[PDB]
Amino acid sequence: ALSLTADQMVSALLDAEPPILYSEYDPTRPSMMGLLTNLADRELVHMINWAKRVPGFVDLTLHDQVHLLESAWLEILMIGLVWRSMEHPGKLLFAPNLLLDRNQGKSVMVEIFDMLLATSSRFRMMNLQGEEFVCLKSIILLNSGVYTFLSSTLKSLEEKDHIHRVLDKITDTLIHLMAKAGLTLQQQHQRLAQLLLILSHIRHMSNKGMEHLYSMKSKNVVPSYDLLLEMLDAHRLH
Amino acid sequence: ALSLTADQMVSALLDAEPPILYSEYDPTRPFSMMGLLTNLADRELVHMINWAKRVPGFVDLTLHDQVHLLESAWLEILMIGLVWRSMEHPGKLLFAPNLLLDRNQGKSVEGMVEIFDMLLATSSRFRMMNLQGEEFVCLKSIILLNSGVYTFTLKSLEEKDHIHRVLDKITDTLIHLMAKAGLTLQQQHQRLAQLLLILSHIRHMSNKGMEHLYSMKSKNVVPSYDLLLEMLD
Ligand SMILES: C[C@@H]1CCCN1CCOc1ccc([C@@H]2c3ccc(O)cc3CC[C@@H]2c2ccccc2)cc1
Ligand SMILES: C[C@@H]1CCCN1CCOc1ccc([C@@H]2c3ccc(O)cc3CC[C@@H]2c2ccccc2)cc1
Repeated sequence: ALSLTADQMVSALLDAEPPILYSEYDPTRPSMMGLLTNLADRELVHMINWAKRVPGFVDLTLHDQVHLLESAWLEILMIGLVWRSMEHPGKLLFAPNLLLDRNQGKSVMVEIFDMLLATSSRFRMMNLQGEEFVCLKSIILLNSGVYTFLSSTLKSLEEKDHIHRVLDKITDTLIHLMAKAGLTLQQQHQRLAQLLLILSHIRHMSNKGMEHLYSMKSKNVVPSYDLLLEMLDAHRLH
Repeated sequence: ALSLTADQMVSALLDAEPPILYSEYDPTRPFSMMGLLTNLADRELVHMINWAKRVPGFVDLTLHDQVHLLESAWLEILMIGLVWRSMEHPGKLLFAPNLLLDRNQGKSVEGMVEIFDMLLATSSRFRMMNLQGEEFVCLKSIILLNSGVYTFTLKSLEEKDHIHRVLDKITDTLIHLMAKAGLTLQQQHQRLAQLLLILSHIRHMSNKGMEHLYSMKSKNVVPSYDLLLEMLD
């Protein structure tokens, strides 16, 4: 678990990658938020499966797993989107059959389209690599909720220590990747820093986004603890 | 500014540090929490502008871009300051030397104890990491340069490039500090990452806080571009 080598970490993360889903609409017919919501809902099921395959995540309590996903899920959809969109300047590839520019975001939203587009830009600028992307996405999963375990039972302390050890392992892994690519030591820590500072912006976008979903006043429109629990709380019967 | 050594960067940042202000209230009268905190934050902001102008590379930017960066960062910068001076007061927030509050005192306005709890947890994280003063001023400068840089023409391309060069320099500086402290190369990279990942939480806290002040519907409870412009210009 914490015994994995760097290439073992990378391979594990790459293997765990969720699928790219399609928007569900009649391509033979002439709804924006509805399309985006349906897509996100289906992605979330796959995100749970992905999380359970991030090395060290299942070692956590069921409760702490839920807490981490409750905190990170929109950031994770967003970094997924920004990655998919990297090779489509000016557009967001929500799905292979749903490629939108900023003008199409005006039907509701263009404020958060603009933020997403700029992140995609920034990724393009840095020439972000696939192996770097999956590290970052796992870092979001582990880090986003780790400061909000309002708890300090012995168990909670052990949980927080474990999470920071897994995070250290991914740091080592990112550095390894950049060493593997020929970067100098200075280039390595500079790029590590550049990559991690983008995570703050992704946090920001998730907050502006959560702000919309909460403004809708829809009873299901933000995944409840209980929904996330139902989805993570698997049996071993299959 | 891009020609500073790591030690010169650290000296510059340490010298740039704003003063610790006091809360303004009559200490002889019986103990408005929001009013006290707002008055304190208002006065800190003026000193923040002076500090920002002293961060190496900041005044090299256009005045427009200076304003944009402060507009994005100002609440994060107040928050990291608070968390830092609270570090050695477990369970409390040292808003000012004469205003040390625990979470119970945060319950006076609705929606405030949640923000208190987050601030306290960050302070705890700082305590656990044994955060050093030199690291703190690096981090605060990083917030200033980074928070607005993804939400901005050839001039703008040049501005963004400059900002990222200054950020790289502060990264170099943090690593140099950890080197001086004798950490291994592995430990250096791990601690760099741990420090930077806390900045995501501080952003989160700023967003929750901005949400409070916007909810107040007070005419100028969020500092305007033009007020920031006036103080910077
Ligand atoms: C999907 C969630 C899970 C349970 C309830 N359901 C609420 C729907 O929340 C969303 C999440 C993301 C989006 C949009 C989106 C969809 C898929 C994806 O891969 C990325 C994103 C990025 C955010 C985007 C969005 C979010 C808020 C407001 C406008 C657009 C829209 C609605
Ligand atoms: C600060 C700005 C300047 C122009 C308008 N004015 C609005 C008042 O804004 C604030 C900012 C921070 C606070 C609280 C604060 C005070 C001093 C400081 O050094 C640290 C902080 C941390 C945030 C805190 C707060 C913020 C929002 C809601 C509750 C508590 C309160 C009001």
